Amino acid sequence: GSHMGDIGQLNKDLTDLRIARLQYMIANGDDTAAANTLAKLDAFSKQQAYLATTFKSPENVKLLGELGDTISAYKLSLNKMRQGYDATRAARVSMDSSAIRADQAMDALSQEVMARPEADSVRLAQYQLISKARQQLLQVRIDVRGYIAENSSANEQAALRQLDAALADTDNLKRQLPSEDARLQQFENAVLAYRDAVRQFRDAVANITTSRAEMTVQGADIVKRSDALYQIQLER
Amino acid sequence: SHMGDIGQLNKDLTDLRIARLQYMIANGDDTAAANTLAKLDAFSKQQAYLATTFKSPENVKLLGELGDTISAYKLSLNKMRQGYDATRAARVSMDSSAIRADQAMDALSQEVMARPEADSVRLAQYQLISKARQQLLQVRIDVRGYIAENSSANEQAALRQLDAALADTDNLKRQLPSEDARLQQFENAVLAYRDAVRQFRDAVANITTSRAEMTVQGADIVKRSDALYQIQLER
Ligand code: NA
Repeated sequence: GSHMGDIGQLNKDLTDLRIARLQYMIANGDDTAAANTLAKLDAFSKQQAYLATTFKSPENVKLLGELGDTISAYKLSLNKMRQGYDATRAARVSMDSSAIRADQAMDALSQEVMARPEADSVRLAQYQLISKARQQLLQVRIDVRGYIAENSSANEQAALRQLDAALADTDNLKRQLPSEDARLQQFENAVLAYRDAVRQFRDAVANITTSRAEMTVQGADIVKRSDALYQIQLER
Repeated sequence: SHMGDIGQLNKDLTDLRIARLQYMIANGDDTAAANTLAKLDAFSKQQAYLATTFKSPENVKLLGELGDTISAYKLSLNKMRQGYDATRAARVSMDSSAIRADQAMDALSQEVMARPEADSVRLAQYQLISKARQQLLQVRIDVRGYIAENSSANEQAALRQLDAALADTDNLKRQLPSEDARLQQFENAVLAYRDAVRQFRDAVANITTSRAEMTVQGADIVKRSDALYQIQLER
């Protein structure tokens, strides 16, 4: 009954892989957890390969072949999820740096105005406008971070609309303060890059969700075939 | 046939472990909580069923041990659920306190313009009001960073930055002695916000604790279930 035992080891390896992959997502797809998942996958793959050499009956060797095919597909889906998580990380890094660049551009502009020898009433009006723009972008960051924490289409779309509204108002501000165009453009270009990064984060979340949906199917398929190997052995 | 019955038990167990992790991935939302509760009593039911049909004393005791761990698991899962509820409550509280603070700061900056004074003084005042506004906005960004990624580093950075905001809000009253009432209103709201960040932090701790407990319970349940399975196999 040793072969029945071998299948026990395989089915345990499967559960362990499924648990590991969910842990990986819980850990926000971090590199440490990715290592652990890759390990559980290799343990499961190694055991499939091992039994492919030791089982002898044609229907068993074939079922093991089928299991091996799904394991190959699973490795590809898992790779896509990993690329997905890397892309969300890269996007977040890009958002942080683009935001800082934007704020610094407004920071430099505000102190360039506080330095100017023009009328106080003029400086006051200008400072009010600039601060309103800085704070609008900060609220956009709050919305985007809300979306990063909770990836709903509702949070996505709200963030995207509010970001476009800030870009629109930045266009307008350029017309209102033409003397400061050079600076406003620094700002706007950074906000445009920030928007590119938010879109990249959104697209990466989609790829993660797609891969997950794929491994859900593969897991169900692997469970099915491994169950069938088990039943054959039990029948002996 | 009893071997098959344990088969069902072991499958229900896996389905429960899978469901509970899905629950956490779903940010502990009520829909996935419902699904987890459902997998839990499917497994509980199978334990209870088998407790009536298995006859060997050693099997019956194994099923009783399983049942005890199920009872503990339900309590831990309940603690996790309460934690997610608390994180959600704290977030609601953070949002409302932030809005209240911002409105107080709006009313402060707009009964500043209604007062007759020099423009240079008006420019100096708006500079520090805006400085305080943006400071709190940045704190919210830090706190949302923490909500997305619950690290000790993110936690502590947010807490420090929040304490610096409260410190500067005391200083702002020194610089705008005329507006002490309104700044106190602002300060109250930021203190309440801090209370809420701390409440969120404590609830995360409780989720983590219950998670660690269910990890242990799961390994205990797997062990006992495997033992039932081996008895049938050697039979
Ligand atoms: Na009050």
